[PDB]
Amino acid sequence: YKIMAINASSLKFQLLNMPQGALQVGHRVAHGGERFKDAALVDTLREIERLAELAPLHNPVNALGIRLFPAVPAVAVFDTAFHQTLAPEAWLYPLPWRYYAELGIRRYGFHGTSHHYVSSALAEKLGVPLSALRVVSCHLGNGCSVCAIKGGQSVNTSMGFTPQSGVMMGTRSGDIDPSILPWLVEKEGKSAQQLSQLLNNESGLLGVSGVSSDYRDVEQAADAGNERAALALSLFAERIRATIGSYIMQMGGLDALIFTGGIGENSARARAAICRNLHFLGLALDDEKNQRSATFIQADNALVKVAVINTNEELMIARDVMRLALP
Amino acid sequence: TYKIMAINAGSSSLKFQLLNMPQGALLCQGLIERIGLPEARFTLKTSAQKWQETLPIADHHEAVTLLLEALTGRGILSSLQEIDGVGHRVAHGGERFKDAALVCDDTLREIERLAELAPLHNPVNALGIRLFRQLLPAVPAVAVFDTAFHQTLAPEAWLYPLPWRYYAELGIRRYGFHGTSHHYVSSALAEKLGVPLSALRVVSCHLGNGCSVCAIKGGQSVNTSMGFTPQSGVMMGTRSGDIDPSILPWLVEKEGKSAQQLSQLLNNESGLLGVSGVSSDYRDVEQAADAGNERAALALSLFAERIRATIGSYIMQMGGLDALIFTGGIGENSARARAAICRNLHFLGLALDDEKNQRSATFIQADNALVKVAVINTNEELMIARDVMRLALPQ
Ligand SMILES: Nc1ncnc2c1ncn2[C@@H]1O[C@H](COP(=O)(O)OP(=O)(O)NP(=O)(O)O)[C@@H](O)[C@H]1O
Ligand SMILES: Nc1ncnc2c1ncn2[C@@H]1O[C@H](COP(=O)(O)OP(=O)(O)NP(=O)(O)O)[C@@H](O)[C@H]1O
Ligand code: NA
Ligand code: NA
Ligand code: NA
Ligand code: NA
Ligand code: NA
Ligand code: NA
Ligand code: NA
Ligand code: NA
Ligand code: NA
Ligand code: NA
Ligand code: NA
Ligand code: NA
Ligand code: NA
Ligand code: NA
Repeated sequence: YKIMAINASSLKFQLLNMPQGALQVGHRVAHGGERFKDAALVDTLREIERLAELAPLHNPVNALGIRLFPAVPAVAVFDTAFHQTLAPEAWLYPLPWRYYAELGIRRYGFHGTSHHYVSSALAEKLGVPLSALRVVSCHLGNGCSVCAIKGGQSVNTSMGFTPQSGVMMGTRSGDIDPSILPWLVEKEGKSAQQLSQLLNNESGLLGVSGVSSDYRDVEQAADAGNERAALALSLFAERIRATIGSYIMQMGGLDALIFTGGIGENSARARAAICRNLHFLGLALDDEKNQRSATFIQADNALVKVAVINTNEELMIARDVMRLALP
Repeated sequence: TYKIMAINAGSSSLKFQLLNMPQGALLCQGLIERIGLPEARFTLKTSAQKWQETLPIADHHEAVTLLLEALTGRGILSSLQEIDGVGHRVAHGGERFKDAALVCDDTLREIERLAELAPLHNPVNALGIRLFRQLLPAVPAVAVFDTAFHQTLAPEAWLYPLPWRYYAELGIRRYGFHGTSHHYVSSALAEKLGVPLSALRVVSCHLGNGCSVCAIKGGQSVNTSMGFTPQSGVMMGTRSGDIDPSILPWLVEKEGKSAQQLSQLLNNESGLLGVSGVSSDYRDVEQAADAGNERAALALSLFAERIRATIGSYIMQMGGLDALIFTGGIGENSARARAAICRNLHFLGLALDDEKNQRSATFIQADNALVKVAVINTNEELMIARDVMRLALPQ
């Protein structure tokens, strides 16, 4: 009836009146590898901390948070689990096979909790089974990812081996020509970590704009005439548009596009730039609705629903300790 | 009727074609290979005959000399004056060259300046231009750049989301390659269709050992899959294409790969060869798969998905699609790959005609389809000769 959501130099918490969702136990785990295709009742501790081998600075913090927290069932909820329905063609990188079979390098995806939440939130609003829709959902925040949901399963998503890749984000470059990296090492003697910092901490909106990691900040610099900030927002939109384009291709069409996250739920600019000239899909926004961020913002003529859904990952975590620990 | 020669000088290669212009008739073609190395071979073919001689070819200066004396000694040319212009393929023109250039003194220094970015090719490409200008002083020469075609891309398409300094100080951006090929089949499509290219939204798929896809809208490249170097974009023969950049620091921090080994992992050990473990030739991977090799079959399916994904990006960029072009050794011949690539595109009115695709006909789309799907043999030497005759013989 009353469950709590833990997210471990930090310890976010939130207790909810379940199942009404009323309100600042289940445990957010950053990487479940391939072992956890779903949220797991908690031995589970020891294969959580083992996969720390691929989520070093997040996995053991979360699994020690599970230990600190008796007689209360705990469910571990893995940001990666939603994406374990991807086929090999979606998660195998064209590297030498041994890099996957002996080192576990493959696309994994993250934000799986939020994508799962908002996609079925969307289905409930339309009154149809999620499996009846072809959905692209964009979680757009400090981190950003796109996700393609078809027949109720995630079939692709933009973050790869680590949460650094995919679309452009606040400080993460997203995907870039990989051959840039051996060039940077041989021209600026960048160490493995400096490269890693370059990609994770000074790229994206921050590196392009020179102003800020924050969309709202960059958007003010660009309206006051800053050219690098204006370009930044443009490239931001384009990265996400190209990714959406891949996923529509993969699914053979599109029934609904979902925006969420700090930018997705609030930025009328981001959403209008991202949806520009898509009449060939039957997608168009309505200015008035887009502007007040109504739940559905598509034009009445439009064939593709466009939804602005606020993601609530603690409430989604709640609904899983209720399902696997007190059924 | 002019006699134009197209030249492509590799690090140890010297490919060449002699064309009768402006018809396009091929008089002779050939390759000098293993230059400097032992095993140096010279092959020369015309319509009728073929000549091949293993013999010591020291430097490129000696490859060019055997080429010129063979043209007269095989009765191909009556004299070397008969040659009206030489066009040279050049790997990387950076931002300086938006088009093919008549070879100046300035053109050649500007080309060696860009060696910074195409180190294994640009220096030797310029070597070819110099040797020919010495050995054929009277003949005009034109540089044709693999990037030039993509110089019509906008910032939001060639800027990588790195710190600005990385572009404004080290020139790191998407350049794109295969310009000459995409240019050529773009424009061939518009001829064979009787429409002007300004009127079409085209996606062009050069699928060979290297593979790239290119979005042409209103007559211009507006995006292309290869970025900073020809390693990136879709999956290829032994090139990985685009992967997660964070894999690279991981592998350096974990396996200790130098900058050079990362380049070889990405360029020579990945792709079709990396995934199938079989080979880098699409045909040999395909034989392996139909024999039951699951990795080979996986490799052919990943290859198709990576190309579908890029097409998807560019179709969205242009607001639709009017024609899809398949070229290169795989695009031109593999009805299977074209089929796997075009499946379930009813959302764009795109559908293939099986009988036409099996024959590799010129248009393979289905009868009720809204999108034209063309199978066009790329012909970069022809594209080069046309640029030589545009800029070196304006009459
Ligand atoms: N009203 C707004 N208008 C525009 N952008 C906004 C607005 N509010 C927040 N943002 C942006 O969205 C970000 C907040 O995203 P948020 O979803 O809270 O991130 P997060 O979930 O805490 N971290 P992550 O899970 O990695 O995305 C801010 O840093 C701003 O860039
Ligand atoms: N009949 C065929 N069916 C399928 N694949 C084929 C066929 N013939 C050739 N290929 C493939 O075509 C590939 C390369 O063709 P080609 O385009 O000539 O290479 P290339 O021009 O030397 N390098 P590049 O132009 O950069 O792609 C080979 O690696 C084969 O896998
Ligand atoms: Na679905
Ligand atoms: Na992403
Ligand atoms: Na990106
Ligand atoms: Na499809
Ligand atoms: Na050359
Ligand atoms: Na450009
Ligand atoms: Na270019
Ligand atoms: Na390219
Ligand atoms: Na070009
Ligand atoms: Na162009
Ligand atoms: Na490519
Ligand atoms: Na790739
Ligand atoms: Na568009
Ligand atoms: Na379809």
